[PDB]
Amino acid sequence: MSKVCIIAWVYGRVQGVGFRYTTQYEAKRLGLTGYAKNLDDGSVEVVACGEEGQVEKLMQWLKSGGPRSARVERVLSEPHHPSGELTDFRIR
Repeated sequence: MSKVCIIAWVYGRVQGVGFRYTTQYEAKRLGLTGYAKNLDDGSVEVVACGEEGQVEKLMQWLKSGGPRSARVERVLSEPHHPSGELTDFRIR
């Protein structure tokens, strides 16, 4: 037991601006997995495995709101324990 995946739901105007741009590059530095999907209510769901600390390095940008065009209204986080080990990071 080491791997600690987490699910982060981002509210406000996050979908459409292509928020999931640098997510790939950054993810490559950490070597984590997961995916960045979008809800049907205007929100964006981001998931990531590995050590919380390592994951948090790229999440700095999520909680920074890189694209000023976005309107990060709110964001909620929960524990994620998916079955098996994920291959690679991807998108919707």
